[PDB]
Amino acid sequence: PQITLWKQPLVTIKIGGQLKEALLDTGADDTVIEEMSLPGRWKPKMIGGIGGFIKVRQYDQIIIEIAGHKAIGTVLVGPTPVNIIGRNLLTQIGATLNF
Amino acid sequence: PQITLWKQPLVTIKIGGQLKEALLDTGADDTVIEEMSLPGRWKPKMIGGIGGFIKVRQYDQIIIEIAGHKAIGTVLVGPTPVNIIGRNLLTQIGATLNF
Ligand SMILES: COc1ccc(S(=O)(=O)N(CC(C)C)C[C@@H](O)[C@H](Cc2ccccc2)NC(=O)O[C@H]2CO[C@H]3O[C@@H]4OCC[C@@H]4[C@H]32)cc1
Repeated sequence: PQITLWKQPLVTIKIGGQLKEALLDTGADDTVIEEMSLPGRWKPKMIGGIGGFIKVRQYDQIIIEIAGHKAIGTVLVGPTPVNIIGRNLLTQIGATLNF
Repeated sequence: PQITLWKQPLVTIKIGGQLKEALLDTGADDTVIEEMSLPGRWKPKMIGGIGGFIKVRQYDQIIIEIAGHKAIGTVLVGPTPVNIIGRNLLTQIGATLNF
């Protein structure tokens, strides 16, 4: 699709058997989801933005379906105020910014 | 142009006659720029990101060029980790997300 930016570009995602709403975020290197369980090993990470850093769990090789399009990559899980789909998965669904 | 997301979507902006680098950020409602001097009066705003909140100065109707495209609108100035062009100005330059 073509998504305009008059309002937040929120989409439905499927991750870990769950549906969630998430923001398509070109300013995010990484994908960050609110607390949930994921399979496999993880390792700790600090990620930071406006207001500082938060501690997250890094899970690799997670399959996500984003607005209908499947992708695999790393997902960070922790106390983010907004589920954000970052560039590591935006690339995989072929998303671009056009103007 | 068409901007892919394999690398950060950094562009050159011009504000106050000066060139700066900034991130095109569809996950940002507002444009936030590192400390600089802007003309006129400002109003207070608190903005909230991943790691909590920062206080910024809101300047309205500021002339800014983004990747060669002219915009005039609200710029927030404060202790942001990077210069962010948010949706208030992405919509002025006609940006969309496409996949
Ligand atoms: C109302 O107006 C606003 C309100 C909030 C924000 S924001 O900067 O907090 N943010 C909102 C979003 C979290 C809901 C915009 C994001 O695009 C920021 C934009 C951002 C970029 C860099 C640093 C600070 C902020 N990105 C971000 O937090 O990315 C995280 C995840 O991946 C990592 O990549 C980034 O680069 C490495 C660190 C960050 C990490 C901007 C304008």
